[PDB]
Amino acid sequence: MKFTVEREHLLKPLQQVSGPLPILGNLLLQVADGTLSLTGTDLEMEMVARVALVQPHEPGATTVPARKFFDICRGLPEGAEIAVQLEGERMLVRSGRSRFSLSTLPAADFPNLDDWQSEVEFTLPQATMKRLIEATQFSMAHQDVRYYLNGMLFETEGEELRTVATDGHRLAVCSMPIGQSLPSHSVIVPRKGVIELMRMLDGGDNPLRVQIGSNNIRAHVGDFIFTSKLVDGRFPDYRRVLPKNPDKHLEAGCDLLKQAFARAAILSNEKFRGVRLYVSENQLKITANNPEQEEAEEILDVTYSGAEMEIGFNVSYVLDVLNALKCENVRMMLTDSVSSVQIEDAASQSAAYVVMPMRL
Amino acid sequence: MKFTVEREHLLKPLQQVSLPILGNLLLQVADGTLSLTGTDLEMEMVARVALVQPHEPGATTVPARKFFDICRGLPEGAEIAVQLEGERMLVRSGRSRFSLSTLPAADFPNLDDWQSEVEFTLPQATMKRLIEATQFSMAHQDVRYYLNGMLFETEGEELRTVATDGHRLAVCSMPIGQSLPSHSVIVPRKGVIELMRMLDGGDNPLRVQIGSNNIRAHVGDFIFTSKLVDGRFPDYRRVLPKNPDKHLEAGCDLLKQAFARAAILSNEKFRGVRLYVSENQLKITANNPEQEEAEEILDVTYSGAEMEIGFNVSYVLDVLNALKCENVRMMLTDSVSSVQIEDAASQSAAYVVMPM
Ligand SMILES: O=C(O)[C@@H]1CCCc2c1[nH]c1ccc(Cl)cc21
Ligand SMILES: [Ca+2]
Ligand SMILES: [Ca+2]
Ligand SMILES: [Ca+2]
Ligand SMILES: [Ca+2]
Ligand SMILES: [Ca+2]
Ligand SMILES: [Cl-]
Ligand SMILES: [Cl-]
Repeated sequence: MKFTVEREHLLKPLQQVSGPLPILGNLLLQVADGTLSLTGTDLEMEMVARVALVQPHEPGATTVPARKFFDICRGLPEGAEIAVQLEGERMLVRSGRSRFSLSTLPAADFPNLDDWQSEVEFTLPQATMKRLIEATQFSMAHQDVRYYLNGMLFETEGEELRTVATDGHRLAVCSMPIGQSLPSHSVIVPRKGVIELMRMLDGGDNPLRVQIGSNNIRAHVGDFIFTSKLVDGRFPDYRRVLPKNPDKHLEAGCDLLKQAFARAAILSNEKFRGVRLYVSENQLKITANNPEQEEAEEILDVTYSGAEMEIGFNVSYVLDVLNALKCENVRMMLTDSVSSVQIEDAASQSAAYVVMPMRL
Repeated sequence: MKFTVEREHLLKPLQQVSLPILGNLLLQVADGTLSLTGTDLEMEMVARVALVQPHEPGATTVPARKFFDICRGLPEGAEIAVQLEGERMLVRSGRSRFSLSTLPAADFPNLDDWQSEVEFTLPQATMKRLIEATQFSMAHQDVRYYLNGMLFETEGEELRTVATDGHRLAVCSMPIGQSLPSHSVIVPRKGVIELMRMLDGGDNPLRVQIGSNNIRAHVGDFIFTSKLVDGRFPDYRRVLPKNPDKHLEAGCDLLKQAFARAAILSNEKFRGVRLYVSENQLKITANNPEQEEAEEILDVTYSGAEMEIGFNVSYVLDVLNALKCENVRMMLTDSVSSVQIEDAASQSAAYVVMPM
C-alpha cells in the first residue's frame, strides 16, 4: 500500500472519520481503484471518507492510530505532500524532511457493521437536515436509563421529514417538506449518531441521501458515507404532549424576551429554576425568587390581548428554546396556569417547543 | 446608601473586583465616590467610581457574581439605580427590578495596615511583558511553595521577573528609568494572575508599592494588594549556564512546529526528544514504548562542535510559544548540561531547560 496526497485533501476526511479495544482507535486505510478510503468506527456507527488519488499509488490496506496520524498530518505545513507506505508492521509517513513510523493493526481485524437492506430512502438538501437536527438536538436526553430518549426520532409522513427530541421534561419538534412522497415511518437515531451526522453536513451543494433499514440508518453526501445502528425501542408520542388549543398568543422580540429571562434567572432557584409570568394586555411581567428570598422582576411591552393569567416554568428550558430559535420574534402559546406552553418563531410553524408548567 | 450610575461605568470595575462574606463585594459611597472592594484574605482589589449624579453615603455588602451578572445582563446604555432598603439592596434600571441579600459592611475583612518600603512607576506594557515572558515557568502546587509564585526583583534601574519549577526557568528584565534599591519579593500565583488582569492595555502607568509582606499596584482608578510569599527563591544567575558558547540559530516557528510534530511520537509521560546538532543542521528524533518514531531535519545556523542532547519537549515548546519572535538562539554546553534559549534579536528574556 502506497499513496502520496496533499495535506488538505486528507484533513477534512480525517476530521470526519475521527472520534469525538485499541483497533477502534485506529483508522482503516484502503487504496483501491484509484481511491483512498478512510474508515473510523466505534462499533455502533461508522464513517467512510473517500479521496481520489491523482498521483501514483499502489493498492493495499492497513489500520493506523487515528489521533497520531491526524495530528501528524495537521502538524505538517500548509500544502505539504504526504507520502505513505506500508513497511512490514509499520506505516511510514514522509513529507519534506519530516519522517514518521507508526504502528499498525491488520485491516483484516477492522470490524464491520452487519450487512442490512434499505427499506426507505429519500434525498434532501443538506441545509434542510441541518435545520431539522439543530432545531431539536438540545432537547435530547443524555444517558437516561430510558435509553430510547438518548437520541432523536426521525419521522417520515406524506412529503415531510420530522425530528423530535425530548428528555422527558421538555420537547422539541421540527418538520420540513422535502418534495418526495414517503411512507409513514419512524426511527430513533442514537444521540452520538445525530452529532456525527450533523458534523458531516458542510452546508454545501452536495445533496444528502438518506437510507433507513429496520435497524440502521445511512447518510451519503459527496465523498462521505455515515452508517449507524438505530436505538431499538419505542419513542413517546409527541402528539399527546402538544397543547390541544393554546388560545392565548403572546408575541415579543426574541432578544428582549431572552435578555429579560436571563436577568430574571439570576435570582431563581439554582436547582429548579422556576420563574413566573403574569400576562396582561400588551404586557408581560416576569418574576423570580430563590431560597435566600432575593427577587427579580422584569416588565416588557409585548403583543397580547387574551385574558389575564399567570404561569410558571423552568427558565433554563425556556432560555434553551429562545437560543435555539435565533429569530426576530417569538410566539408563546398559552392555555392556563396548569397547562404547558408551546413556543415558536412568530414567523414559522416549522419548529415547536413545549415546556411544562410549574406551580411556584 | 444610594447611587445612580451608567452601566458602562460599573462593568469594568465590577469585573475587576469580581466563608460566605468572601463571596460578596463591599460597596461604599463616601465623598462623591463609589468604592467596590473584593477580597479572599490573601489579596484585595478596590475600584473607585466617581459619582456625578445624586447619591447618599453608606456601605453594604452584596453577592459579587449575582450583582455583576445583573449589571452585565442589562442593555447597552442602561442607568443603574441602587439603594439599601433593609436588609436588601435594590437595583433598578428601566423596568428591571432586583432585590439582593446583604451582609453587613462591618463584617467585611480588611487586610492589615502596612508601610511602603520600595516604590516605582512603569508603563503597563512593561509589566505585561515581564509577566507574559515568565508566567508559564512557575510551578503548580509544588511543596516548595515559593516556586508556585513569581519573583519580582529590583536591581539598579531594572525590574526583573523570575519563574521556575525546578526543571526549567524563565527570567525577564526591563529598564524602568529610576534608581531602585536591590530587593526581591515573591508574589503568589493568584496575585500574578490579577496583576496581569488589571492591564487593561491603555496608557495609564502602573505604580507599584512594596512592603515587607505586601505588594500594591495602582493603575487608573484601581488598587490591587497582595500578600507576599516567604521563602528563598533560587538565584537565576546560578541556573544560567556559565559559558554556553555553542550557539545555534533557527527560525522560531519552523523550530516549534518541528518539535511539535516530533512530540507526537514521544513518550506520553516523559515527553523526551533527542537533538543532534552538527554543521548548520539540527535533527530532532522521538520514539515511544510502541517503537513508533519521528525524525525532523532543519537547516540552522550552527558552526560549533557536534553534540547531542535530550529534553522534555513540552518544556522546549513552552519556551518557543512564549517567544513571539522571528529567530531563536539556543546556547549549548554539553550533553549533560542545561540549554539556554533566547530571542535571537533580544537579550531581555532568557530561558533555561534541564537536559533529560
Ligand atoms: O533544585 C534545586 O534545589 C534548586 C532550587 C529550585 C529551582 C532550581 C534548583 N536547581 C535548578 C536547576 C535548574 C533549573 Cl532550570 C532550576 C533549578
Ligand atoms: Ca466513527
Ligand atoms: Ca408539501
Ligand atoms: Ca455548486
Ligand atoms: Ca424586586
Ligand atoms: Ca525520544
Ligand atoms: Cl453618579
Ligand atoms: Cl535578563
